[PDB]
Amino acid sequence: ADFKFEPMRSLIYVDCVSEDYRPKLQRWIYKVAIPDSISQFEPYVTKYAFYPSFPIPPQGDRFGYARMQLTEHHWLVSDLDPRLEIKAIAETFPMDVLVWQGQIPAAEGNPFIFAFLPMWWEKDLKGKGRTIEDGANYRFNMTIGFPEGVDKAEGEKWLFEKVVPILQAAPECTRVLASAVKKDINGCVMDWVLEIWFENQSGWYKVMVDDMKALEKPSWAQQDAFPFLKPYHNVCSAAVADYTPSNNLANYRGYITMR
Amino acid sequence: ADFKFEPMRSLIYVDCVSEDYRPKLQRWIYKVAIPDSISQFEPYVTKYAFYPSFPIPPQGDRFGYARMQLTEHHWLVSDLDPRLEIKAIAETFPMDVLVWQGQIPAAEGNPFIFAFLPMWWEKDLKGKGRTIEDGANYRFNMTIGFPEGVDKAEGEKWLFEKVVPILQAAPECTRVLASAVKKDINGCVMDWVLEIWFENQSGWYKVMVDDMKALEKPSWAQQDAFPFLKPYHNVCSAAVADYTPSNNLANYRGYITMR
Amino acid sequence: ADFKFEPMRSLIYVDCVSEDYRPKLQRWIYKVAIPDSISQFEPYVTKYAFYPSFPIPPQGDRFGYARMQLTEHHWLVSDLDPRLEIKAIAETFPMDVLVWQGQIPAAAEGNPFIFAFLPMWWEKDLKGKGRTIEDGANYRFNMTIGFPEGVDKAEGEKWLFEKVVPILQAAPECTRVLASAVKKDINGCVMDWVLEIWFENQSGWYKVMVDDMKALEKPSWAQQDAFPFLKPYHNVCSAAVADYTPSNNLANYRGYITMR
Amino acid sequence: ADFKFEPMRSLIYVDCVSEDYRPKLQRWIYKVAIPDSISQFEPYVTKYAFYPSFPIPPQGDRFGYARMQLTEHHWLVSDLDPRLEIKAIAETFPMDVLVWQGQIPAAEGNPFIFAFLPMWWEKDLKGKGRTIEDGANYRFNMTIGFPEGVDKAEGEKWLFEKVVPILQAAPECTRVLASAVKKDINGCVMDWVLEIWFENQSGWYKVMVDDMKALEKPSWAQQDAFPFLKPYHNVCSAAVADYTPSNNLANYRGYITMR
Amino acid sequence: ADFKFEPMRSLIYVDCVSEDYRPKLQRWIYKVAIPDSISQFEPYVTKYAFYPSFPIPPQGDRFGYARMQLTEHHWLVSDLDPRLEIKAIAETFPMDVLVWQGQIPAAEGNPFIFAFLPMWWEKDLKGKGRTIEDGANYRFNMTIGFPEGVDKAEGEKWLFEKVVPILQAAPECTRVLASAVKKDINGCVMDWVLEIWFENQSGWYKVMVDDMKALEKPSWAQQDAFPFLKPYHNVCSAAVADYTPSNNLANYRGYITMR
Amino acid sequence: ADFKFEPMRSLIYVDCVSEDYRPKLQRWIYKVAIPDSISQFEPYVTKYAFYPSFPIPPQGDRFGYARMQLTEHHWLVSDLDPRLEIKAIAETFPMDVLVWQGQIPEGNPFIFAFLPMWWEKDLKGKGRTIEDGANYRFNMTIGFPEGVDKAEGEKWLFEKVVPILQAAPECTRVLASAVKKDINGCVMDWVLEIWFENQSGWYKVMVDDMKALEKPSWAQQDAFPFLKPYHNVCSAAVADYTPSNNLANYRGYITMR
Ligand SMILES: O=C1c2c(O)cc(O)cc2O[C@H](c2ccc(O)c(O)c2)[C@H]1O
Ligand SMILES: O=C1c2c(O)cc(O)cc2O[C@H](c2ccc(O)c(O)c2)[C@H]1O
Ligand SMILES: O=C1c2c(O)cc(O)cc2O[C@H](c2ccc(O)c(O)c2)[C@H]1O
Ligand SMILES: O=C1c2c(O)cc(O)cc2O[C@H](c2ccc(O)c(O)c2)[C@H]1O
Ligand SMILES: O=C1c2c(O)cc(O)cc2O[C@H](c2ccc(O)c(O)c2)[C@H]1O
Ligand SMILES: O=C1c2c(O)cc(O)cc2O[C@H](c2ccc(O)c(O)c2)[C@H]1O
Ligand SMILES: O=C1c2c(O)cc(O)cc2O[C@H](c2ccc(O)c(O)c2)[C@H]1O
Ligand SMILES: O=C1c2c(O)cc(O)cc2O[C@H](c2ccc(O)c(O)c2)[C@H]1O
Ligand SMILES: O=C1c2c(O)cc(O)cc2O[C@H](c2ccc(O)c(O)c2)[C@H]1O
Ligand SMILES: O=C1c2c(O)cc(O)cc2O[C@H](c2ccc(O)c(O)c2)[C@H]1O
Ligand SMILES: O=C1c2c(O)cc(O)cc2O[C@H](c2ccc(O)c(O)c2)[C@H]1O
Ligand SMILES: O=C1c2c(O)cc(O)cc2O[C@H](c2ccc(O)c(O)c2)[C@H]1O
Ligand SMILES: [Cl-]
Ligand SMILES: [Cl-]
Ligand SMILES: [Cl-]
Ligand SMILES: [Cl-]
Ligand SMILES: [Cl-]
Ligand SMILES: [Cl-]
Ligand SMILES: [Cl-]
Ligand SMILES: [Cl-]
Ligand SMILES: [Cl-]
Ligand SMILES: [Cl-]
Ligand SMILES: [Cl-]
Ligand SMILES: [Cl-]
Ligand SMILES: [Cl-]
Ligand SMILES: [Cl-]
Ligand SMILES: [Cl-]
Ligand SMILES: [Cl-]
Ligand SMILES: [Cl-]
Ligand SMILES: [Cl-]
Ligand SMILES: [K+]
Repeated sequence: ADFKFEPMRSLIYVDCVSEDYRPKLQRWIYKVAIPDSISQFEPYVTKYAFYPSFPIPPQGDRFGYARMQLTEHHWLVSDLDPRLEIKAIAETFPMDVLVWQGQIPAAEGNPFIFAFLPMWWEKDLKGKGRTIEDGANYRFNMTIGFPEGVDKAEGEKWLFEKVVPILQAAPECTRVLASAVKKDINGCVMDWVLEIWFENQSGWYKVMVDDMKALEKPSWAQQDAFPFLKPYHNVCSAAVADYTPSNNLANYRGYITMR
Repeated sequence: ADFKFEPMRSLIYVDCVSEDYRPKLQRWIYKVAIPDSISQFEPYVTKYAFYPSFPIPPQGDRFGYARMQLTEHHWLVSDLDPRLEIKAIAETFPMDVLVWQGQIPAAEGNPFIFAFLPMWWEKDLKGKGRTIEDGANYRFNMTIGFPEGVDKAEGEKWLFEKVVPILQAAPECTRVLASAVKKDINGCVMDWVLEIWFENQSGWYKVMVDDMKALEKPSWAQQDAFPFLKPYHNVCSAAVADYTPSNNLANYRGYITMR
Repeated sequence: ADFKFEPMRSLIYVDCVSEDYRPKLQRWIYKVAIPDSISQFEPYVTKYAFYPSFPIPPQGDRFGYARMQLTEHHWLVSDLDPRLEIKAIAETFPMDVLVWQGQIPAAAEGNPFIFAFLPMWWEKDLKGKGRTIEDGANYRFNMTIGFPEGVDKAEGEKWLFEKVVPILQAAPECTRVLASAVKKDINGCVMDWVLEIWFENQSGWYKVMVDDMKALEKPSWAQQDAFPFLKPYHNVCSAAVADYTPSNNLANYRGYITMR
Repeated sequence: ADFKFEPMRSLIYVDCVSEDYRPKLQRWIYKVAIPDSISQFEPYVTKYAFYPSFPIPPQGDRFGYARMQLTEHHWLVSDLDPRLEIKAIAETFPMDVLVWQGQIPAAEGNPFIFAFLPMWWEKDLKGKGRTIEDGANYRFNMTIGFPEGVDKAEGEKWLFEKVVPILQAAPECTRVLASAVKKDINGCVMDWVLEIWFENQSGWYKVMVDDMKALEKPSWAQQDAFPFLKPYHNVCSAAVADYTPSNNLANYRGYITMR
Repeated sequence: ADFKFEPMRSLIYVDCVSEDYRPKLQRWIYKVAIPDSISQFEPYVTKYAFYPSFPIPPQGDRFGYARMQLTEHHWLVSDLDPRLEIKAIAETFPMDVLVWQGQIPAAEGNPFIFAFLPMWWEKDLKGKGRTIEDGANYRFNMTIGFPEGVDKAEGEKWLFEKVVPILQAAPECTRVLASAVKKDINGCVMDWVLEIWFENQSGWYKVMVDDMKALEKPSWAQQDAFPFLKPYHNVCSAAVADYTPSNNLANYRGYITMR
Repeated sequence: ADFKFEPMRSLIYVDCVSEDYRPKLQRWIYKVAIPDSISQFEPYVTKYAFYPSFPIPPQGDRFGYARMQLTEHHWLVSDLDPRLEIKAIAETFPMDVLVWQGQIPEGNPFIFAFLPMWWEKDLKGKGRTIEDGANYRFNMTIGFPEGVDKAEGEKWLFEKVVPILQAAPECTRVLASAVKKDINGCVMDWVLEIWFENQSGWYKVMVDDMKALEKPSWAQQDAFPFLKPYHNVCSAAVADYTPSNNLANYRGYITMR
């Protein structure tokens, strides 16, 4: 019988690998994914939302920048409980979506990154007490997973002892938050999620490219420059606004077409 | 102090024993039951909905067909916890409602069937992977309880080894789902709930009447024909659509009268 | 340029000619019709609603009883203005729907699409003025009628109000009587009158609309032996509905969410 | 046939003549009036709202201060068109409500003031360009009607040439707005509606009592002090906030009771 | 990792120490507090609501009468879990609010009373089975905490064996409910919350002042008359209606200004 | 007294002249503009919506491509009636917004076009439903330069430009309405919506197929659309659906966690 109370926030990194796909992918998301999703998890998900990503910044490609959006669930139970595999109605999820997101080509293909977190950030490392009145945030959400055969403790150490200090040093960076990915849920390859706030694109660039040149290149690096990880495979990211109109449990009133 | 996290889906089988009662019963449900209900359980029920039943099919009477609707709650806690018996405001629930539903007459009445289930089906026995795009479903929801002094294991065996195979054999039947009733909650007499999908009434009839003639009549049978159980006492049912507008936690905006 | 302020209530009489069609028709209505409709007229329709019909009563067939629902719009402008024919996105409205509703017979003769325009308020209040909702639940029998070809409209009117209505007023089982004249100038609808006639329940309806109405003289233009003396689904349609619907679509619709 | 496009804002001044009545009156308003109202005018009213009145200030009684609320409609057509007298369902409006509001006593009662206006203010006389960011407003809405046999032109002149200048002189007064009442609609006795903003009660008092002592007492005065008009008969008023949660066409989800 | 399922109803007693503050405080609550709050706890709070308090009755000051409102949350988890201290965006909560509520004097200064309860009343002591149809309720919600060095068991005994019987004796009192405050959550000084229903203000007065004169004055009393406790410090209260339009999770559509 | 029933659809072409401005402009729109707007016109506007623009396509700059969104109102009355100038509460609309949109730095006009609520001309793709697939909806407005006969401009548009659209299978729809110049003296004359399947289709037709066009004598640039970007032409490409249907959807400026 028993089901465990397991309150979590999940993030899905939705890419769009080509502008010609964007209409079609966006359609599927707002016309199909939403109702199909709510139809299943309404009773045990307290918040379902999409945060469309800002235009990819210079060198965003190197950070596995998701060119469509972040998809964000708040669960009361583990969606990976085997018992939850059974659904009266199943979702309509064509191959094409995987093409559009870049999981498949038509190029090598790219994993589907679905990270589970506690509902609250584990580490507040810069900008505690910042209110919304303090101004609009360029919120750079980035997840990372250390390559195979790299001790996780060492990766952690690198992240917090070498990377974060650079963020703290930069006045252009207004906030730093981190949570450890719950690997015990769906075997997601990622280890950490961070959100790193700037004022704008230029701030992001200055810090995440230029300030990060100062970093020692680690021996396990999969690219020459920070983040030293394979785009879309061991790192994904998006820059998003403070607010989304796509708070789907409250806001969705059907797929009403423009006139 | 402590309250157990106990996520469940419940079903109430609401009959209407006479067309002359229908206006009055429907009024009570939508004018009174909804606000009275929400007023009590809003904070610990994630979904409250009514699925009005399709017109009773031929020989539906023999299946304890609920001629008004299904009432459907999703609980986060056991509503039968004794501590939940205390309410500031109590509901308005007159005798007349029980007359209308057939719990009372005006020479014997019919029990109130209130079945608690896990939030997800335990057994998927036909039609896995069916999406909503596959077409409109005549969803025949049926619950059953084996008569007194009938070994539950034998009843189970009969159901899955004799009844279900007939459902699987019939191309007219698109889906079969089952959960065991949680008897430990409110001593509901029912043992199983199934949902059995057809394309329409004629499909339902063909299978649930005609194909079921082939069944051996068991020694505990309370009627000659399948389902071999006492209508409204050891079997209730309803046929409903895939969709209801009465998703009460989202949709209810008062008892607005037509003009 | 100019567009006329033309506030109206319309009614569409949606039949379902067979129980095997009901799932499919209902699907189309709630999954497709709603979004397609709102997508077009949201800015100039103040209220869009469906009132599902109660189970067809005995001899309801003779009154063109719509076995699915009433569809109800409140317009700010005439939807039949020619300029409103142009739509960026068009609706998905397959033949099959017409089969299901009974406009087409599929593969004798089908049944017209009855789409009646009215003023937003009833023109005639003939019984039960001042009745509140506290007075109890209503079996609301909405019925529209059109007098056959070559029947003087004035005479039809006279018959309706001087012969039919008095029977309704005589019956204690009948709690309310309302009528409006159909706006024929809008979409050439064949109907002339819409009435709503309230009872307590089905039995009341039957007693009055069948039994009390036997007393009526059969008029010379009658298209059937018994009241309403008009061709089912062609010169008369009807539905019995509740006081309340959850399908108030402009407020309530949150997508086609499926049961679990 | 034809119906005139007649876009108007109306105000009803709802008093509560005794604290013992307040529960009962408030109940009727939110439990009964709202649904009954929407049930009638949903299709031709674009906004229906209640603005509960702040606690009656010192000497508010002399201004016909409505101790319950303002009721506010936005019409597309004249509700006094005779054709609109016909309604399928009628409202439940007991005598008691009139007692509670003070239309009836137990030694003389008070008229029901229902004033129709254009949807936009006709005169902006102080504080043009004030935004909501400029701070919270004590919004003193007051309507007045000159006694019988008082030339309307003279009344107008008095109002704008003697009264208003005092408002403009007072720094405590942040805003002044006025519209002429549409007398042609429902024969309302009132001639003008003004809204006069302060920072708070004390500001209101300073200006509307103390500064107004300087006013010449006119020969038609029905009381010694400004506003020189018979409370609740030739003057009503309320002080309200910038925002109400009772925006009934959007917000109402039934009469849900506290737990 | 693990987070405890901890379903609770909390109450905050919001005072307004001066009518000149009321506009400003009300503004902050509805313009700022709501969005700031929802922005944080939407996923783990099932109901967030304000119940504005009726006008302070005679001698209400002696009961720590909250002159603005009750603030009411329903939690799924303890908000005092240390891990919940971390928020991406923090709330805007100026000093001024504390002045307005009376926590600071800008007069002696008064604690912020934030009481956690089970979601259901622990004791039903009068009026069980009362429905909303039985009439409108003057709901007097009162919380109390016994002064320092007063045995809690004795306080309890006094409350239930001496105070409550007076409530039961009075036909003017329609309902009595009580829950023990969860002291283990946020060290709230209060021990009990009761709701005590009347028909109106006069009923309240008759019982809570006049009938309560009959009470023996205990040796620990901090004032001469019942409730024998220090206003706003060891007792707070409010009288509220059965219904509020400020059911914020459902109803809030922005801070829309009147016209 | 009397107010004229004047049902109209308006479009505002909201640019964002720099990515560094985008956070700030977007904030103002969703945090401030919405409530300020609804607070004023709720009773006489039936639909208020934002359609965020797709990423600017190649050579979009030449079409006055609005890099933030389209803003879309449906009015029951003329918002330019002088009597509607009076508001209890006024909007917060700082200079900075005009900088961000590009009205202020040469500087670019504020394009606010009023239309009938229904398209006047349906020139390709009549009867297309939403089931026919997702649309790249290229909304473009144009105004002929000063001293250019309007009749000739019209003729050019419908007899030379549109036929190229009709010829292209990549173009699924063509719609046009004449701008109501009598309302707010908007400089634009026409609004068209022109549908494609995607960006590449748009480009193929609106750049490559349009090379075939004779360059008119009044042209303000060498290539189609032959009009001054952001001044005599603005445009946006948008989706069939927006979540920002503000009268229904807005529940406050709730921040991500
Ligand atoms: O929005 C969603 C979404 C999406 O936007 C893009 C995508 O590529 C996959 C998706 O899948 C999400 C999902 C997660 C967990 C579930 O259990 C589920 O049924 C659906 C869905 O909600
Ligand atoms: O959780 C999952 C999921 C889901 O629950 C719901 C849903 O609507 C889509 C989904 O899509 C995920 C997926 C698809 C393709 C892949 O290649 C892959 O690795 C993962 C799957 O894992
Ligand atoms: O709280 C309750 C309730 C309610 O809140 C609202 C309402 O509209 C009906 C109700 O009735 C429920 C009920 C449960 C079991 C029974 O056997 C029964 O007869 C009634 C009761 O639990
Ligand atoms: O809709 C409802 C309902 C109904 O439709 C019909 C009916 O006969 C009883 C009902 O009672 C339901 C209920 C069950 C358990 C509870 O604990 C409760 O509070 C309410 C109520 O929700
Ligand atoms: O716009 C329309 C429309 C729509 O948008 C959506 C929808 O689901 C059905 C519809 O049906 C209407 C209709 C079609 C054909 C007729 O012959 C007729 O009288 C009415 C049509 O006008
Ligand atoms: O619900 C609706 C409906 C329906 O249920 C059944 C049906 O057979 C036709 C319908 O058509 C309605 C409609 C009428 C006029 C229009 O101009 C329009 O756009 C749509 C639609 O709204
Ligand atoms: O339709 C109306 C109405 C209503 O629909 C609902 C309701 O709750 C109250 C109402 O009261 C209004 C009214 C106006 C003037 C009066 O003098 C009076 O007694 C009542 C009336 O216009
Ligand atoms: O809120 C309302 C209201 C009220 O609060 C108090 C009151 O004393 C009368 C009222 O009557 C309003 C109303 C006015 C004109 C109408 O035509 C109508 O139908 C209703 C109603 O809406
Ligand atoms: O409405 C609210 C509120 C209020 O009205 C008045 C007040 O003086 C403080 C407040 O604070 C409440 C709150 C409690 C716990 C939290 O964790 C939180 O984030 C917010 C807030 O919801
Ligand atoms: O969690 C809390 C909280 C919060 O999260 C958000 C918010 O907007 C207000 C809040 O108010 C509470 C508070 C404020 C000041 C105090 O002096 C005090 O004792 C308590 C605090 O408990
Ligand atoms: O009321 C108005 C308004 C508003 O309420 C809210 C808002 O966010 C912007 C606004 O802007 C409108 C406007 C401003 C400047 C212009 O140059 C122009 O053409 C239009 C103004 O009319
Ligand atoms: O959202 C809107 C909007 C906008 O998004 C961007 C912008 O640059 C100006 C704007 O102004 C719109 C508006 C136009 C005319 C009015 O009279 C009014 O009150 C408001 C407003 O609604
Ligand atoms: Cl700001
Ligand atoms: Cl590299
Ligand atoms: Cl009873
Ligand atoms: Cl389909
Ligand atoms: Cl038995
Ligand atoms: Cl057994
Ligand atoms: Cl039998
Ligand atoms: Cl009743
Ligand atoms: Cl016959
Ligand atoms: Cl709405
Ligand atoms: Cl402020
Ligand atoms: Cl007089
Ligand atoms: Cl006097
Ligand atoms: Cl501060
Ligand atoms: Cl009552
Ligand atoms: Cl103490
Ligand atoms: Cl004392
Ligand atoms: Cl909601
Ligand atoms: K480096």
